[PDB]
Parts: sequence; C-alpha cells; structure tokens
Amino acid sequence: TLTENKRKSMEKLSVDGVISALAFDQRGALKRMMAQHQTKEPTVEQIEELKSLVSEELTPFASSILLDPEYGLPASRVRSEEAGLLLAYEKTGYDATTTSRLPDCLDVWSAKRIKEAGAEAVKFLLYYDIDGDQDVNEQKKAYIERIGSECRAEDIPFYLEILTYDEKIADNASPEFAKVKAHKVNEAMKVFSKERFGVDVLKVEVPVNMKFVEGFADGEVLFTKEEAAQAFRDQEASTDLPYIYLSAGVSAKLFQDTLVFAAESGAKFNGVLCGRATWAGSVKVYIEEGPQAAREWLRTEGFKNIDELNKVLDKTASPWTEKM
Amino acid sequence: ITLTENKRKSMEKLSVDGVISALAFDQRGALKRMMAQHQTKEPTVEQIEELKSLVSEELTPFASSILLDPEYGLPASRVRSEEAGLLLAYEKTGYDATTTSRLPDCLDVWSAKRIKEAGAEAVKFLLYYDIDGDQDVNEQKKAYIERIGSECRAEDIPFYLEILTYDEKIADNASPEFAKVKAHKVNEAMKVFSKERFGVDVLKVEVPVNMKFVEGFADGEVLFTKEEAAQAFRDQEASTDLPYIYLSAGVSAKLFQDTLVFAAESGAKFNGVLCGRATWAGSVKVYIEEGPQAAREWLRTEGFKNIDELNKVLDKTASPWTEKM
Ligand SMILES: O=P(O)(O)OC[C@@H](O)[C@@H](O)[C@H](O)[C@H](O)COP(=O)(O)O
Ligand SMILES: [Ca+2]
Ligand SMILES: [Ca+2]
Ligand SMILES: [Cl-]
Repeated sequence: TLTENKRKSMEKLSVDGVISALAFDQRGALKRMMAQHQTKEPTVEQIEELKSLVSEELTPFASSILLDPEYGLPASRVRSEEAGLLLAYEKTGYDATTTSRLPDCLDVWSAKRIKEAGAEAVKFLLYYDIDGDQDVNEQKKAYIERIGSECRAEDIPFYLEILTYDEKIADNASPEFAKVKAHKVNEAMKVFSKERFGVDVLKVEVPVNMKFVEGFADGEVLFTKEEAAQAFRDQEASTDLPYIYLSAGVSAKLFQDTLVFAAESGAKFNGVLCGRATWAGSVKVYIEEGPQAAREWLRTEGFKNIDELNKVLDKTASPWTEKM
Repeated sequence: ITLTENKRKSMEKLSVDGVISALAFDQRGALKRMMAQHQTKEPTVEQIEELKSLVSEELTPFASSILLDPEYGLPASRVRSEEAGLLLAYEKTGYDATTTSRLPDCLDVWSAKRIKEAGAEAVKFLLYYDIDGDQDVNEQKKAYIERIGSECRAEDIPFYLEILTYDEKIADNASPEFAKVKAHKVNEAMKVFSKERFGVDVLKVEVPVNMKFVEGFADGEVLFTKEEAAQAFRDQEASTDLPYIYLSAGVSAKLFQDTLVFAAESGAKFNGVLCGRATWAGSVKVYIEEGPQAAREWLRTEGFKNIDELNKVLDKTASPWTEKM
C-alpha cells in the first residue's frame, strides 16, 4: 500500500517497476578512494565536481541517482530530466573506537528539508548486527522508527540501507564473516520489514560473499552453488518489501554475474543502487588527469559499465509493481 | 489553525472545556535532588516512581491531564484518573553547562510512535532557545523540531513544544539583565516555532516578563511599570495564533496565580497552564520523612487545596483553545 504521492515518487525513481539507480552519496568512502592517489586532502570543489561529472554523464542511463546533501546538490541539478533523485540523510561512517556504530542524521537536515531539496526519496544507512548488544539495537530501532514516521508525514519514500557487521569480527571480507553473512543480512531484513519502521524499499547486501562460492571463488571455497542459492531464497523469504542490491564495490563483472545468480536462484529483487562497481575507475583518472579526462572516462569506460549492468538488470530484476 | 479528528480527540482528553489544567511531573534529576535533602540514602528508583504514583493517583482527579517522563513515570501514568489525559516528555533533561549551545536530544529508546503506544495523548518536547544565539546552532535546533513535528503528524498525536529561553552571554536568567530582554527572547521564539513547518499544536511558554521586577509585584528593584508589563503580554498574544499555555517554574504559587490574573487583564488569551512543584512540592518532604501514607493524606488535603485554588483562578483567567480553531 503506497499513498498517491509515494507511488508517484517511486515511479520517478524507476522504469517499469525496476530501480536502475546510480549511487554517488559516498563521502567517507569516496575520500578513502581519493587518498589512494594523492597525498593532499581532497577539496570541497573537487568532491562537488566529480559528483557533478558523474551525474551529468551517466544519469541519462539510470532511472535515478542517489546523492548526498553535503557535496551533491550541484550534481543533483545537472541530472538527466528523465532521472529521479534520492538524497542521503545519515552522517557518513562510524566511530571505530567502539562497536556500536550508532546512526546519526545530518545536523541541519530533516525529511521535510530533503523533500524541499527536490528529492523523490529519503535514503538512510544503518549499520546493524542482529546478534549484537540488545540495548544498542533498541536505540537503532527507535531511531529508524522516527525516520519512518517523518517520511510518512512528508509523504516521501523511505529507502533504508542496511550494512551488516559483527561486533567481534574486524573484517567483513574474511571467511569468518562470510560464514555468518546470510544470517546477518536476512534476519536484519526481517526486522526492518516490520510495519512500525515505515520502510518503502530496502537497500541491502547480497546474502553471500560470492568470492567463496563454488564457481566464483579464486581461492578457498566455503559454499556450494546450491548453498549460495539457498541464501538467496532465504533472503526472498525474509521480506515482502521491494528490495534492491548494493554493489559494495566489487568488480562490475562480479556484480553482474551475482545478479544473474540471484535471479536464477529465485530472488525477486527489484533493482540496484550501484555506484562504485560502475564509476570506481573515474576517481583515479580524475585525480591524476583531471576533469576532462574523467569526463572521457565516463563517456567510455563509465558508459560501458553502466550499459552492461542495465542489460543484466533487464534480464534479472523483477518489478516492484508486483510486490503490491 | 486545524486539527485532524484524532488530534482533536486527544486535545479534548487533555483539557476541560477548552482549558488545559495540566499537572507537571516529568522531573527527573531535579526531583531526585529534592529527595536527597530530606534523607541520608541515595534516592531509589522505587522511591522516585512511588511518589509520582501517589501524586498522580491523588491529584489527577482535579487536573485535566498529567505530564510524566517515560523514564520513571510509566507506573504513575497507569494509576492516573480515567478522566485525565497523559503527556509524555520526549527530551533528555538538562544541558551541557560547559557550552552555550544547549542542543536538544530525544531519549535514546523513545520515538513519537513509542510515546503513543505508551498511552500518551501528547508528545511533549523541551527546547532551549536563544533567538539571538549562534545561527548554526539555531539552524540545527530548527531542523530537530521539524523532525519531531513530522513524527507527531504521522503518528497523529498532538505536539506540545516547550520553549525555555536563555541568553548565551547571560549566566543568570533571574538577573535584572535577563529581565530586560526576556520579552524579546520569549516572543520572538514563539514567532519562529509558530511557523507551519514545525508542526506544533500547543506552545508551552514562559510568561514574557519577570514579574518580580514589575511595579506592584516587585519586592526589590523595579524595572517595569504595570503598563510596560501588560504590553509584553499583548505582544506575546500577537506572536502566535497557536494555543499556548504558561509554565510556572520560577515563582511561587501565589505569584503565579497573580500573574495569570494580570495576563488576562492585559488581554492575553492563554489556554491553560502546566503547573508542577507548587502543587505537590510539599508532599516531597513528607513522603521521604513520614512515609507514603502520610503523603497520601497531605495530597488529599493540602494538595487538593493547591490545585483547587489554581483551578478557581483558571476559571476566571484562561481562554478556551477552541476559540483559536
Ligand atoms: O561510507 P560512505 O562514505 O557514507 O558511502 C559508502 C557507503 O555509504 C555505501 O554503503 C554506499 O552508500 C552504498 O553501498 C552504495 O554504493 P555502492 O556500494 O553501490 O558502491
Ligand atoms: Ca507487515
Ligand atoms: Ca518475499
Ligand atoms: Cl529534571
């Protein structure tokens, strides 16, 4: 059940019920990427410009774009007229001296202001360990309730992004984390699918680390294909809400092969909010060679990434208009 | 200007014939400290919760509603008169005295949804505001109130915004220095948060004057004539079209009551009060020292007399909030 306005906004973010969205709200993550190629700290102008370049060159090929309000408003104004807009509402990153990873809204923003800035959706990122401290998770659930209520009042779709972790596992790329990932992802989805959180779309990880799956793995194999497939069916069984996948910065090819595997396995996912798998290469070029070189990278390599993704989405994603 | 069906029903449960006679008892750290004064042991959760229940049970039959804190006040809320509405506070108490920003912060495991689920007919939130303060601080404060106002719209529960004014550069808001600017701080803060975007249903505000410096009411130095004081009330009435009620903290019951009369004479159309310590402060010493049954007897006699006298004054001074609809 969508209100008239939430439905209109979902339509502006989608094509034929599929979300082929471009993600560039990266801030903390962007900065870590930029640091690989220069000693100097990134300036505001540089961040704004790279976002604007990606927006201008690639949104003609996306149903919508996700940007951050801190650096991304100029970029939002040069997006394709056919592409919708999501704006991020959370502060970037988390405190690495504690395990709680508590969420925090941008200080001078509200769901109302995000709508006033021309967004068709509010996006919020929550770090969640289903097995973690219960009082921490109580605080997290309470915080999402507030945001869900705001979005109900402002009549703007609520896109909740969940990134999972384990309080006691330092590296979520490790085999140790791979072994519990499906549990973390699928049980978190089940919680945040509860009516009281007011989510319209879940933006989630695939429930497997594909690098440890038979046929995809280049080293140790932790899972057969059938086991991986069952993780995807468990994910589909964990919600009746629309959901879309994030890339997590894997290779464009691995992400594409994952979508194919997801669909074959029985996951009726409704699109992607994909960023780095598409544009990651532009960061090095932008820093070393500058804006025009980056533009040319975007028109060629960038386009090729997003075009190949779109072809894969076309044959793998399911429309959210059927979740209704 | 307008109320949904459920917000209107809730407002009616909070009032009597359009007048809010609300009993305030969301005190936390403040209440605990009073308690200490009368006894040796650190006050217990048991004690803090019990006094609230006694006050709630014995005095809410004579109030239109009661304001409680979710942290200690839920048991007290459940023994309130069935004819009394409930407001629950949503803010963390106090402020960082090392800084001047006094930023607002909601209780960590509460939401407007949870407040409604706990049986409340209103969400109360206390904001400290200096209209003349740091513009980025105030931008952050405005964003925060927008969020809560949106929550309350979605959960369809009245939003009561309490504003307490201060100056970043004046330590004592009881000083003559603050008195000279208080009308400015109060009235301009009301103008800000009366804007539609903040979603406020009722403002809970200070009287726009320190009556202790007004001619006729002052024991010492006199800063204002009666006419100057009255103009401040008329300016306050003109600062909002929303319902608003007065908070009493800072003055004696007798002076508060005299203030209500002066307010009405001056042309203020206030819609009630949120009155606390005046009404039950006396039981606190009796509860700690003579036990619970003694407090119940104090509340039934002195306690009733206090709230009854207040109600008699409200009857001749307050205006119904339905005349603002
Ligand atoms: O840490 P930051 O600086 O806030 O940004 C990265 C982080 O939010 C990620 O979760 C992305 O927002 C999301 O995954 C979409 O990007 P991709 O994963 O598709 O590349
Ligand atoms: Ca449901
Ligand atoms: Ca399902
Ligand atoms: Cl207190």
